[PDB]
This record gives sequence, C-alpha cells and structure tokens, in this order.
Amino acid sequence: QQVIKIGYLPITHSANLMMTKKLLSQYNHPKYKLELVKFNNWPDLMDALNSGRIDGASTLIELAMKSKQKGSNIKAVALGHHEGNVIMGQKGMHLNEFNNNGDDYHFGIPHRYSTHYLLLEELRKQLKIKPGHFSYHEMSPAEMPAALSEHRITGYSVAEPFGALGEKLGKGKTLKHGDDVIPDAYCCVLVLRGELLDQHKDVAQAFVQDYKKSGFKMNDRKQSVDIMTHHFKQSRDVLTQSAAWTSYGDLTIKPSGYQEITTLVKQHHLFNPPAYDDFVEPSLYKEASRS
Ligand SMILES: [Zn+2]
Ligand SMILES: [Zn+2]
Repeated sequence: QQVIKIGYLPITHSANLMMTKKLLSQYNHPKYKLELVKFNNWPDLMDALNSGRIDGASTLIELAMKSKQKGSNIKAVALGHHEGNVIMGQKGMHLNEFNNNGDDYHFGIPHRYSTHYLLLEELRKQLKIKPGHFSYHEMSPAEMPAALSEHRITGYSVAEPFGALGEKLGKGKTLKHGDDVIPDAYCCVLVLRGELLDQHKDVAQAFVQDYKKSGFKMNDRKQSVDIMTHHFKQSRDVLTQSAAWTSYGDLTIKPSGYQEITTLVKQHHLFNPPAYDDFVEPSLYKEASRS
C-alpha cells in the first residue's frame, strides 16, 4: 500500500503529524503508510521537498510561499497548529532594556522567511526601536540555546520547545509569546507535493482526514504532551511548557489568516507572495469529516 513520506522538524508545530501516525496505527487496515522523515534545519527539509525525496512536509508558511513564488508544485492544505512561538532574551533581560541609544541587538531566527522574523519586527515597532537596530541571524532551532548562553546573540524567536529548552539549558528568559505580539499569526502549514493531489487524491484525502481528526484529539493537553514525549528528544517538563502554549483543533487555513501573512511579507519586501488560490488548496480539509 502507498507510502506517504512527510518531512518535519521536532517542534510543537509538527506534532499533529505524530498524532496522525498514532491514529493510523489503530486501523486494522490503514489506507496508506505514513513515514515521518526528520530534519534538523529548514533548508535541508525544503531541498528534500523540492527534489521529491519527501511527498510533503510541515513547514514555515513563508518559506513554502517563497518556494511557490519560485515555481514549486506544492500546495498548503492545513495549518500545523496555532501559536506556540516565543521570543527569548538573555538571562535577566527586561523588555525595557531595548533602546536606540547603543549598539544593535542580534536575534537568531530559523530562516529569513519566517513568522519569527515578522514577530520580531513587529515587537521592534511596538517597542519603538529604529529599523535596522535588530539584526537577524539564521540558524537551526536546536542551535539557539547554545548561541544565546554563549552570547553570540541577544535573543531569538522560534517554535517551542526551543524556547523552553533555552531556559532549561543554561540561561535564557522568555520575553514574549507570539500571542502577545501578533495574535494567532500563522507559522507552520502542512504542504503536499502537487502530484499527490492530482494522482493519489483518495490517499491524499484519507491522510488529510486522519490529520483533521488528530487535530481535535490534540486539544486535550494530556495527549499533546504524551505524543511529544514519545517522539521528541526533550524532557516532559520542557514539553509540558511547550504544549501549554501551543493549540491545535480547527486547522483550516483561513483566507483572513493567510491575508495577514501576505500583508506582512509584502510590507517587509520579503518577496511577492502568491495568491490564496495559487498556494492554498483548502478542499481536502474542508471535505474531511470532523468525526
Ligand atoms: Zn521553528
Ligand atoms: Zn512554525
């Protein structure tokens, strides 16, 4: 039976894929096989997606949009989650520390095309700090705690559990949750390569359907923690904190939410974003039953 390979990073934004996998194991005869392929950074994951070594992936929405603007055959079918993003600073730092008086502040981000960059820029404006006084440095999420503890950066923005890990692993302080900066900003989405939708629609629909059911199971916090402790190289305390600030449920990619990201990408001249109908294929998730 048809194997679907889906790529991910071990962050809460991809945890609904783990739940989907667990649910699929409960059928006597599942309609497809789900292979979850792990990556440590975003560029490696996108290369596997673009070369077809994986059939889909949970990925940064801006990164996927840029790839789409560059001719990618992918389509976003659902959100991976709601919230679950943080902005970390060095130990004992206060938001009032930031000013226009001295040297520039250095922030780690997972990729230049990320909601993390947008969150930080919005926080910069809310703090009335001049443009260019925050400098951004791309790095893998797992590398951020060490970069922070060893003062190569002032702070960072990333999906949990990499903020909670910063607090545990040495010295990091949670300055802000994404929620406090841009309420319900979309971050990661489940994207599928176009051929799955065109050529294996029954399998694609079955997969999104299991994914949809899983999304609602994940509202129960005990479950989201249990799913993650199983799959991720993190302790239960780090993952309880991580799960507490992430939500799932209705994972529809809504036009309004998508439009917010396009506005922000356009506003920072990142790239010209693709229209909703060219990037998003919301039929699979809408037709899938909640039950
Ligand atoms: Zn991330
Ligand atoms: Zn994300």
